[PDB]
Amino acid sequence: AAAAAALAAALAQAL
Repeated sequence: AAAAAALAAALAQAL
């Protein structure tokens, strides 16, 4: 879960 969420947000920001 922790990692999944980290990535979800990382990508949202990167956009």
